[PDB]
Amino acid sequence: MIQQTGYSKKVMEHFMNPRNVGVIDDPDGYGKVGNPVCGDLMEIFIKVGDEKIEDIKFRTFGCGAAIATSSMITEMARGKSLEEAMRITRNDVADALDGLPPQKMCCSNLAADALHAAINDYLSKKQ
Amino acid sequence: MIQQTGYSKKVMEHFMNPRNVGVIDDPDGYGKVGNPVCGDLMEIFIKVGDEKIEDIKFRTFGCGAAIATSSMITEMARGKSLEEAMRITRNDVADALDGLPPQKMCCSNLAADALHAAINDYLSKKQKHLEH
Ligand code: FES
Ligand code: FES
Ligand SMILES: [Fe+2]
Ligand SMILES: [Fe+2]
Ligand SMILES: [Fe+2]
Repeated sequence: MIQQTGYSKKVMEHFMNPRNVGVIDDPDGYGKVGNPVCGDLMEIFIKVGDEKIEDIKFRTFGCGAAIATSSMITEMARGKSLEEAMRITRNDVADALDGLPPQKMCCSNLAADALHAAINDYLSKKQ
Repeated sequence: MIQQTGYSKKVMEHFMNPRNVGVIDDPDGYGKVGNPVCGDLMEIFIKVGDEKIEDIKFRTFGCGAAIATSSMITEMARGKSLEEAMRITRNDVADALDGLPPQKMCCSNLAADALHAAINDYLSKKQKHLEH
């Protein structure tokens, strides 16, 4: 078949063994975003120590692509400064996600969006 | 809230600890169906012994609802006769699925559809004397 899309080994790994699944009780930052197509929700929790992401968790009922991308992005964001974290997007893992069905772009965007939201929440709390 | 939707505890359980995830190499029956809206694929693999489902696996990259329903339905189908298996639908776990966002109906249909497809595959192999 021409124009094959599907699931790569990295993505599969992230699906099967996602990093940073769960919740943080009374978090410094909480972000929740929704996928406009399927309606799945993505939630990200941050603990901020120094001015860095000390801990990060995510939970979602969405699809394999959303979960793997969340695994990736939260791994990336662990230990980064808030400023660095705010600049993380799905592009930072474009290599891993290449070959995914293209409709999973929205799924992939959930993670970074939720991170951003969390950070914003934290900032506003800091007022 | 009006028109409340959400997720049950059973569905949560199935999402977190799904039964029968994976593949069967050289299966007696193979079924693959697709969700027309998101594009996710659902695959079911059966081993048939004594005109029963001896072993069953599923593989999907779809959403929590799809995965939990698959977990349920493959659990149900283990050990059933082909005839019984063909009659299993999402309705057999209607209680677990009640109140899901309505877009998850197609997600929930994937499992039983793929089961059906698998069984049909097996049957047609049998008819063609190509079964093992
Ligand atoms: S299908 Fe809903 S997040 Fe991907
Ligand atoms: S969103 Fe794709 S199977 Fe449910
Ligand atoms: Fe989108
Ligand atoms: Fe549908
Ligand atoms: Fe369907």
